[PDB]
Amino acid sequence: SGFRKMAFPSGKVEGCMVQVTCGTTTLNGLWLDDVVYCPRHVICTSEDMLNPNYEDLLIRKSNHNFLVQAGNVQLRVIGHSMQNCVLKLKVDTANPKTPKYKFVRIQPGQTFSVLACYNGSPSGVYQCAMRPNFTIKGSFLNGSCGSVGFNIDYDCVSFCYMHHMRLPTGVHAGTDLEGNFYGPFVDRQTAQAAGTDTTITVNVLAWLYAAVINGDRWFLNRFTTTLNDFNLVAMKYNYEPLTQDHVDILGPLSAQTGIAVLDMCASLKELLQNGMNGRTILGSALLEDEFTPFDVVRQCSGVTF
Amino acid sequence: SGFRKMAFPSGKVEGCMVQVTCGTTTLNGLWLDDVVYCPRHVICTSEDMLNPNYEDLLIRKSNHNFLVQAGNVQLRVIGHSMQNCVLKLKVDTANPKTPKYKFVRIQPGQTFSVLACYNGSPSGVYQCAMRPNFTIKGSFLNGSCGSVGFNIDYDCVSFCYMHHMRLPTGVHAGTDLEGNFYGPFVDRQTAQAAGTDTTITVNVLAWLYAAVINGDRWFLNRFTTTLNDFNLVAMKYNYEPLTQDHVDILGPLSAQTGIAVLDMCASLKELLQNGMNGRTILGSALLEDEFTPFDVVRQCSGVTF
Ligand SMILES: *[C@H](O)[C@H](C[C@@H]1CCNC1=O)NC(=O)[C@H](CC(C)C)NC(=O)OCc1ccccc1
Ligand SMILES: *[C@H](O)[C@H](C[C@@H]1CCNC1=O)NC(=O)[C@H](CC(C)C)NC(=O)OCc1ccccc1
Repeated sequence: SGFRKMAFPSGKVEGCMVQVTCGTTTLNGLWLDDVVYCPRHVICTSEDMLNPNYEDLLIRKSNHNFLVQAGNVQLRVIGHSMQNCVLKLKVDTANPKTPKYKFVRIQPGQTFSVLACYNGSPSGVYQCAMRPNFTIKGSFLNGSCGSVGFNIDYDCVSFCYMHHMRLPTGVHAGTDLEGNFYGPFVDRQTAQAAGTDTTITVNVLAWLYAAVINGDRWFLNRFTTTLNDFNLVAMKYNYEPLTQDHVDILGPLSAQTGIAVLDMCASLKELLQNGMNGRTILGSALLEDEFTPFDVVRQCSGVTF
Repeated sequence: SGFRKMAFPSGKVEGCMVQVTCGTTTLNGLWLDDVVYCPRHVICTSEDMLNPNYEDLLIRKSNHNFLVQAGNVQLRVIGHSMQNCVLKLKVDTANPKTPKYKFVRIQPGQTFSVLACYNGSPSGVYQCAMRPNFTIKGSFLNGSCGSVGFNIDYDCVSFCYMHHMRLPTGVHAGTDLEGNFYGPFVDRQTAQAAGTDTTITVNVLAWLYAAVINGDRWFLNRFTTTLNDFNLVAMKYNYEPLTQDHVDILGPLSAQTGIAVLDMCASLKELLQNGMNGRTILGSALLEDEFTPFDVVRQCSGVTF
């Protein structure tokens, strides 16, 4: 009963968050073993962030110019390197709280939990989808940079995101933990924008399933459709073209509800062409695309860690 | 930038979650010092839960009939008592992870984070409002009972909720940590229902402020109103009557936006009488009442712990 946007528990990552200061610039860092990971723009003055030469800017920096603080304890920096748009600081101490972990580049459409941090302290936790245009719709204020997104598979933390910037639209962009941006973004204060965002069709269908399961069904019709004719309608609404692989992935939900995917696709086409007429689904007056098929299964199968 | 429903970080509470088995019934418990707290219906067979005599049912139970497990470690139960609808098990070990904590009965309209647990393992974290009818709209499956809701004030965990039941509507009911239900609910499988829910007006206004701040303003009109005439309209829409105290509480937001509360009330009346015409606010096609004025300030003032 109930379907909520749910974040993973944040304890494991909470113990990996530190504060990194370089001059006047303070942001957050991720401490795993004897390496702290942070956005490289920590080394920029306010002037620099219009058109920085990070190679040249780091050349003038030494280990002692990096102030890293865990709680009130200061870590000694004993080496530094730049990997893409992230800085790896080698420290004298390995994090005793280092969890089992992995670094994963995540695919668009996929979800993760974000631990929003300021001054190396956890502020709060929310779940996000990597949007098709490689932006995320988060809540990040200044000081949030170096906050990370993650998944937990039983015991293993899979870090997929580190925060670097907001775009004029008020959306957010960042890197994987190897410092490669998701999307065509660069760490400079220039005119930057993301493409057209698409609705993640596979994720909307899954959310429709979650509804049936929770007892919302008004939207169910008496018709079916064909993938191709469904997508003709998808095109016009900026919904992602649905594939056979998608249909396979929804198979578990289809099975547990006894609703064929293409019957649900017919339901969806009606909502796109007819709206929800003031009616709501799982208490949303719009269609939600930020729930993965798996997110739904887990939440409707009570999976823990 | 961005406004998201945000849960507190769950690390501190994660270390207080245990599994409690009594016969065939397993649910979660909260371990603080040498006391584990759990719902008393753990002592019920499936037959018992239609009309249980908890006094009589506990009389037949001994300390050794309670299996409490932290991780894989079993705790020895050395005493038991029933306080309202919660059981306090005294154990041989005090939780070494016991955080600074408090037990608070929360007021309707107020929010908290829930750590959803199964078999004493954290599954995930979400934020909830205590609704005026003293229900919550959560995601709880069987095994979730003994999961708790909490706030964190810097260092102090303020536990306000423990989960016991779902109602036919698919909403949820539970107790404070002294075992007193919120609302007129009882722990039996009987026909039970909550009253009419009201929209938490103060919280909707705050969310409107959060929007302005994030750049959504279409809804702003060229008029004002009076508390009394606003509420005449509130009445009809099952919105909570707004008070002067409410207006005082929104004062900080009013000030930072330069929008008087009563001008915003005029905006609100138009949306109630005219709808949002397919338009959205902070990407919601409806009005959100599950954000406290404070929740907004914190999220728009980047407060941590
Ligand atoms: C790092 O914490 C900060 C977070 C931004 C600040 C406002 N909301 C956020 O998410 N990011 C930056 O300062 C970033 C630094 C560049 C050198 C990558 N600049 C940026 O995000 O530009 C957009 C911006 C808009 C409004 C205020 C500040 C920055
Ligand atoms: C405790 O984990 C369980 C959680 C319920 C089960 C389904 N969704 C939930 O939140 N609560 C109970 O089992 C509770 C026990 C009574 C003796 C208090 N019974 C209950 O919630 O009745 C309603 C119900 C509806 C549908 C399935 C199961 C129970």
